[PDB]
Amino acid sequence: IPVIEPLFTKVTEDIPGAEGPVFDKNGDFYIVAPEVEVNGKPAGEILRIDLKTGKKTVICKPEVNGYGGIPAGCQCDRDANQLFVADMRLGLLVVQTDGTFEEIAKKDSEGRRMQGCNDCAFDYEGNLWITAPAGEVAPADYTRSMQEKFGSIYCFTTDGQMIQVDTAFQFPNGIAVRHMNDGRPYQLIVAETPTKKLWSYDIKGPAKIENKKVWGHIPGTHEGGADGMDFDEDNNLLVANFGSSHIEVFGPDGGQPKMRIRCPFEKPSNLHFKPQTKTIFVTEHENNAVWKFEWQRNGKKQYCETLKFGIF
Ligand SMILES: [Ca+2]
Ligand SMILES: [Ca+2]
Repeated sequence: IPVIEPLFTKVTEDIPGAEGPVFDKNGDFYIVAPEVEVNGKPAGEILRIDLKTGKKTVICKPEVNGYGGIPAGCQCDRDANQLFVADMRLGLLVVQTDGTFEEIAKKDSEGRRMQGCNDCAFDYEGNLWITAPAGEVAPADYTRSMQEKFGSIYCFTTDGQMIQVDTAFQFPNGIAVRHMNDGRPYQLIVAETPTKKLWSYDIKGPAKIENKKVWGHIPGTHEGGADGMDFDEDNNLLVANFGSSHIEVFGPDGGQPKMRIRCPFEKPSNLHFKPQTKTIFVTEHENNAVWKFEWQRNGKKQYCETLKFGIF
């Protein structure tokens, strides 16, 4: 498999478990530090990064009734400049730029307790597809599906329903939605980290997924596997292969990667394109840092980049 070696430039450092890279509607850059701890207890943070200086600013340190969060993945909303954050302890949160947040759900549409979330992806219809590799949210004792298959998938809809769309995953992780050229969502990709698999479903509608299939195979027998992911403008899927020193590039049809991107570190965690550019910001857990490198083309527009009132 051809491997390219682009130049990685340092963005910022010392962010415990640097994850969920995201750009808001103003182009501000955010990162989550899920692994920050205070006396052995979770105390995860959401930070704003000044891209010019590398200076970090913690805007939110989520806690619900004393239970600190483990914010791990982000998506920026379209109709309002707010971040939807997958939290390993708190579930789904919505964080404002002023640093205030709200817990979206303690239970799903079926009255079942909410599970801790890791990453999420907004489709062009505004529905949020979330991976929930953790067990029940706080106050429940923290558990994660790295060994046992109790990881679930959710779809937080436009009409506010938190629907569990699938279950029994061994650590569902990165997630992305594939759209038709006209903008219609039709395929969901779910990373199952330890099994070195990328799963796909046909999106038949809001919170409606069918035909579960092993879509792609992640290289290596190392500990880790597919973590964060994102599509480029040509619908190639870039996946951070945690523990492999690479980011895998899958073609529109999946299967085996058609190219690999060597990172000057072994643990790429997540990635995100800077709107309107070929720049990919990459988080990694070896040095707990953020880097950026130039990909071959622009990234696929995120939900926050689309227009509610666009004519075209
Ligand atoms: Ca992740
Ligand atoms: Ca991303």
